[PDB]
Amino acid sequence: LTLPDFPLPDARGRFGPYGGRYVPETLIPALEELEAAYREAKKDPAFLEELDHYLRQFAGRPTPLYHAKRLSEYWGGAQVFLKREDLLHTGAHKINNTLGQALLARRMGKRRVIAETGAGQHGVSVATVAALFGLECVVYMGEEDVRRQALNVFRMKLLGAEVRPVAAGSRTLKDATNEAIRDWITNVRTTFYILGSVVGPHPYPMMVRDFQSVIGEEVKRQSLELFGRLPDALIAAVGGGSNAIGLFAPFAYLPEGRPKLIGVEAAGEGLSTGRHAASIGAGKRGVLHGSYMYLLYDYPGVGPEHSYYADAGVAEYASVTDEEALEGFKLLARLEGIIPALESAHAIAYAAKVVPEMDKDQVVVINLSGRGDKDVTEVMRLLGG
Amino acid sequence: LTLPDFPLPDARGRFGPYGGRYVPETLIPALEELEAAYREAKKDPAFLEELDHYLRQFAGRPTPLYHAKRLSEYWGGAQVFLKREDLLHTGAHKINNTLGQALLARRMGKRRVIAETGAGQHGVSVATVAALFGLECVVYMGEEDVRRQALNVFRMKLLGAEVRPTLKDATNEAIRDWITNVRTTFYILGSVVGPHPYPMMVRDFQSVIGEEVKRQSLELFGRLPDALIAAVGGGSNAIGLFAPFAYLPEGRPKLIGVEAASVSAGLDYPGVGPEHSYYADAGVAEYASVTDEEALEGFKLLARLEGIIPALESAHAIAYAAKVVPEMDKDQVVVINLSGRGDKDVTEVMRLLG
Ligand SMILES: [Cl-]
Repeated sequence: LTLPDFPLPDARGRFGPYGGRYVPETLIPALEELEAAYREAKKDPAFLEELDHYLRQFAGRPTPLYHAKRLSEYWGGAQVFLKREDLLHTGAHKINNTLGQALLARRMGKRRVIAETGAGQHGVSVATVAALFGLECVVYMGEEDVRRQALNVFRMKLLGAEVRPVAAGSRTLKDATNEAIRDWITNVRTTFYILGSVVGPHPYPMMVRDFQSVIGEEVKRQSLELFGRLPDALIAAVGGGSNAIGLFAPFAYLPEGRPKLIGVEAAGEGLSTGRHAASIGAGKRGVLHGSYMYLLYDYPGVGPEHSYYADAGVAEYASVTDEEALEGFKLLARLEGIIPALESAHAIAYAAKVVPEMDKDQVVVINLSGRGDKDVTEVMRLLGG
Repeated sequence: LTLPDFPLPDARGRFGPYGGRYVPETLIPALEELEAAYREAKKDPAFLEELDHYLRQFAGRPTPLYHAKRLSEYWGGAQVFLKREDLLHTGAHKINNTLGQALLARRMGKRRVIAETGAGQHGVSVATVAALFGLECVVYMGEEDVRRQALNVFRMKLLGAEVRPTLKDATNEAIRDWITNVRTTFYILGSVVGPHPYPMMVRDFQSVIGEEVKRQSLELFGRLPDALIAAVGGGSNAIGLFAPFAYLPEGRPKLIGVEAASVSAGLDYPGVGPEHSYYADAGVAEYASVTDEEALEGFKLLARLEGIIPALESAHAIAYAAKVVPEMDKDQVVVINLSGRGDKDVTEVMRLLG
């Protein structure tokens, strides 16, 4: 493992005009303590060696770059390869970042890690990692969410995490984030706040990317050892997560002929494209979670680095309808025997619109962020065939 | 990346006095052909190549031999390593076997593959490798199981397979179908208690686990483990880990199989199967059991200390290791097999625990 040193973000956490840390003076000291501790850690071979050991032994890295022969033939276009992040522990790509942040918590001396969770996957990713290192864990979760996520709540309790219900406001992720951040600020000396999103204040965006970058670097290597060259295009779902960021960053900052990068977002309800693309075309920008970025003032935003990618021209952003995503979901399962997370099914849907036109000798990599076993019931709610 | 050529069973499928099964006259010709095809397949490099390719790129092999540090410190005894079979695609170790069998069926020119399942784990495994190889898949499930397993039924359906309705009523309905359409159908069985050559075949495809542990132990310890522990029951988990060690001239690790706390349909059979029975007699493996309450405690112990939620089945072995690892020395090594992940039994364990 080698943590990158990309030309961006800059010292202030800026990717061009995007990024930064537009936060209250109460958060500042905590964030600068973190940034400093992270800058040090990424250089230390002791940290790198340890991180690498856990990614391999615990998370199960590196993940295979799987050739979907049936998919390739079905589309009749370029050869399609799947980066199997679904074969990770917890079942999500999230763990690369959670493992990295928890390890930095231990290295900083913190004995406690907190985070917030909506659906519950993050909460489980954090609870899981805290168990590995033996850290006290508290996950803030809106009450609404706590009732429609009994399973994941039980898992967190099994992992030994304390799930702290949030009744405030509308009892959702939004509220949980406030209770959490406040906790972290008060208990900064002993606690670390684990954020898995690429949309947030510096150095979170840079840190999440760096930890997720192990995805693209593996693709870069696996490709060179497989085709003697890099892919023609990389396709991944985008939406305030981190999945695409890890795949993209190792190629975004490369010279002229890097592979084409395609971020696929969910069609904005009442729109023809996603919020990001829509913001790019309209030129509307704003601040979100102390991060300047494209904002159409699913997620309200996709992040500063993705905003930079758009203007730098290293990545284009497309969208697909809810129906096209379900079509992608059913497709992969039927042809490859792999049930992908709904997020990834979106990437599959878009690849359907561009892979067929490409040459049969070209290579395309699609990122499978996680497994769909979590989304099976939601997809089956619309029970049919 | 070749297949194993173990001394047992013999040409007839017997492990000492074990193996003999009562197979109706109309099934004998299908089992003989299966033997012929299989014996011929393991001789072909191209066959071994595809198996390995898929085992690696699709299933995710090799699985890590993980050092459970917090749990080795807790028991205070020997070092504990967990063979992470829970990282495999689908979450179960049984996929080593289904991938191999669906591959055999394709080589044999079959275009259809059938199977039967209770809770649905086997149905999904089969359906998965059926979609992977473009084979037609039909899973026989009982009316009851089908209602209590809405998820798996849907999964199977998404994988493109057809689910047609107690599992007892589904097994002998499938054997019939197999016989009638044997010319075009292959029957995937994930059990080590059926008639020859299934126990040998399943053992061979599962062997990959044990062989991996053998080389992983050698590279990390320079020697083989002191004891290997695995739950013996639903599936072929313990056999895959055991076989590559059970026939070693010596320097053999102690093999400890762990067991759980009427009517025989189709090709099912009571017991642990021919090979585990032979191991016991020959004395190359010893067996034990734990109470439901003890395994339940293991489930929770591994979740809290290692961040790994095991299958209730693996929790039985965990529980058993709890009774022997602490006595041992901190310089000794113990490998525990984690057959699958417990993200399924977690709903059940959630009930009987308030
Ligand atoms: Cl992203």
